[PDB]
Amino acid sequence: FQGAMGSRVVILFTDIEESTALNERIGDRAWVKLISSHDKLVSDLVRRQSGHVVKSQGDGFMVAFARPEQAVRCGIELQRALRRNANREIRVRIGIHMGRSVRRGDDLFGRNVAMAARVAAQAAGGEILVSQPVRDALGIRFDDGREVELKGFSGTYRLFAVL
Amino acid sequence: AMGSRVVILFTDIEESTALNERIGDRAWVKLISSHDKLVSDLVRRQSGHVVKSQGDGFMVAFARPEQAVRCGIELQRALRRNANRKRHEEIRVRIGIHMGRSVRRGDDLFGRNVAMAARVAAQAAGGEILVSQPVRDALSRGIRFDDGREVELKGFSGTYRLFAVL
Ligand SMILES: C[C@H]1O[C@@H](n2cnc3c(N)ncnc32)C[C@@H]1OP(=O)(O)OP(=O)(O)OP(=O)(O)O
Ligand SMILES: C[C@H]1O[C@@H](n2cnc3c(N)ncnc32)C[C@@H]1OP(=O)(O)OP(=O)(O)OP(=O)(O)O
Ligand SMILES: [Cl-]
Ligand SMILES: [Cl-]
Ligand SMILES: [Mn+2]
Ligand SMILES: [Mn+2]
Repeated sequence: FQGAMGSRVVILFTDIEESTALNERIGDRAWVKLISSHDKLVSDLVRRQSGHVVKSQGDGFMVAFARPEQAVRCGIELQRALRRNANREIRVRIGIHMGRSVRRGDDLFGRNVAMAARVAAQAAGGEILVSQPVRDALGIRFDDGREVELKGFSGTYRLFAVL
Repeated sequence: AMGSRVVILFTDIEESTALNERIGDRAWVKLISSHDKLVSDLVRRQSGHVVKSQGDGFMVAFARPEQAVRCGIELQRALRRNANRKRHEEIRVRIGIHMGRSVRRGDDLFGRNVAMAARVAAQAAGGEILVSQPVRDALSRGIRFDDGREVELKGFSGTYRLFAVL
């Protein structure tokens, strides 16, 4: 479609809950070790689901996938790993959305990138939220969804938690 | 706090999502590409280094607080002058500046002072440059500041006095 800027991509954001407080409690040396380990785990899981880490945001990542099932499986695997590690507790919120986005270098721009970020911002620590398009596109179980408004967007959006 | 002393500046466009929605992706990408070019130019003029882009804003490192503050002043000026001439859609940008030790890892920066700089920027109004007390105090010797405001910052136990550039 000529009027369409940008190509379809699934965008996933992760974000550690209360990372600043954690950093203050454990100190910078321990924080650097922690985020280094976390980066490696996330990187490895993304690679397993054929995604690409676009960038780090300090205590989380922006990630691109071709298919929604890849992004959701990556999220499920990360949450499972964070739970496993805590029984030796970093909590992460994950949001997933899909739509056209504009590529510039390795980065992605446009309203669907913003949407993915707000879906993630809506998620509780330990939760994976996905937008309706992702839910509709998808051995994965979802809740019945919840209506929310997102910062910068008009109207309401139904977001679905992975169960 | 660990690592080498550095000044950290964050920029962030106010309500960029609403703007993107209003003008559409074609216009947004043109705007953000032009904004990136402007910021990159001003950063280079003050010997700074852009660490990363965060969509509608940048994380920038400087050796000296005067460089970071001069950069913020030049940016706010350019943005106001550009908006006044309809050079691009009006954008208002928040700017926060903090200094202290942070850990280098690759080309990124980590630690509580990075988080502090991000929170200082988050407190700034669109069109404002807010700096932490160490930055204000470091410039005590043609840059003027207000009398500061005391604020709580998420994730920090303290109360912190933040100063706007006048
Ligand atoms: C205070 C903000 O600092 C961000 N931050 C830390 N290091 C970096 C970095 N190297 N690059 C970019 N950003 C960085 C992450 C942190 O933002 P939040 O995730 O909003 O803070 P926090 O995790 O404390 O609170 P919540 O996520 O629970 O809201
Ligand atoms: C909704 C979130 O999407 C962020 N965003 C958009 N594109 C990118 C990108 N390529 N890389 C990283 N982040 C991106 C910016 C936006 O976050 P905010 O700046 O908090 O949104 P907004 O400008 O609407 O809110 P305020 O700055 O007014 O709080
Ligand atoms: Cl939101
Ligand atoms: Cl003017
Ligand atoms: Mn966080
Ligand atoms: Mn913004």
